[PDB]
Amino acid sequence: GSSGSSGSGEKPYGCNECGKTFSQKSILSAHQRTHTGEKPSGPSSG
Ligand SMILES: [Zn+2]
Repeated sequence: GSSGSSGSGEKPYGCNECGKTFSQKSILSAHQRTHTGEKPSGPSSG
């Protein structure tokens, strides 16, 4: 049947880090670059 969960193919990428989506990685990767080094704003936990 499905033999693979593939939607339309608009935003196959996602920044789990925050929970966003992107059309292509090239764009996401960069968006994740800023994410790096997540400092504890409130609750000190990883
Ligand atoms: Zn993100």
